[PDB]
Amino acid sequence: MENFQKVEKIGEGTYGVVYKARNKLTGEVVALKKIRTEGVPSTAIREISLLKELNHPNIVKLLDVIHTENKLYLVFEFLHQDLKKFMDASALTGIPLPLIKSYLFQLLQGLAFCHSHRVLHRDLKPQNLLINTEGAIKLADFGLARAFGVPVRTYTHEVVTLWYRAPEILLGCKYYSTAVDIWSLGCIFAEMVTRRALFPGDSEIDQLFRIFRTLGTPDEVVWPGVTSMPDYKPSFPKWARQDFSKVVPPLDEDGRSLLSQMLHYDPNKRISAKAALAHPFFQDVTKPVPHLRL
Repeated sequence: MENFQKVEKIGEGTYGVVYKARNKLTGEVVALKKIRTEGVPSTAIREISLLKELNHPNIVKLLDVIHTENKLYLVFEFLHQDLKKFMDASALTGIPLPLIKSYLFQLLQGLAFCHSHRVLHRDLKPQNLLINTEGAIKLADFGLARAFGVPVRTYTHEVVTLWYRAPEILLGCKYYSTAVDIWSLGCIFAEMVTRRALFPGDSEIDQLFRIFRTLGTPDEVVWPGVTSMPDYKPSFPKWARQDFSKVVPPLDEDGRSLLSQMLHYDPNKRISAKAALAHPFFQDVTKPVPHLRL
């Protein structure tokens, strides 16, 4: 828009392009998402307007909502780096456990807050986890999937990330819960520890099978009702579960137990963000500052 001067493109997703920009008035630097026939549905406007009211230190604040020329622009507070880039930069030495623990603890506080308001992210990935020089980490794009809806692709010709998708979504459940975000965060937690994606599928079935090969093929014993799910197939191969000690070495037992509860198949057995915050793993949590090269 006229009140904003674009500085550089910092993102490309399903909702559209993201640019770092400067507010001609306030002089502030912000992240600007122009959002991707009709002209923006009323339901989307009210939903986003409500999300704008959510304030939490671990959630990227939605500063302004601009509906102009039948177009939609979202103005978010700006952070200089995302977790994806930070991990790539730390791929050689790895992120120190205390920092991993701090980030996980903060992310859970963010989810706990959002979940308490019945708001979910649904498409969590390292790319939408933003960090700053002070040691904070924030979740970006919470509530947008529901506000707008899940499209088929993007305009930059890209697709969402199946790597962090919960099994109930993959199996066709259409009324999934906040538990899907916990699953995604568990996948991200494992990635920070090992420096490699946990379940990097190349298709929906490969995603599901990679999960099955590691956690074992689910059945009625561990997940009641699983065989009645929309996309469940009796013909799925039956794989045995692996020990977490081989999945996320050298994470200690506290971390492994917490990870195990975040990766439970049954959404109703999967730990909530609120309960996770009380896990023994966080007994000695602190807030270290990262070595951030901007």
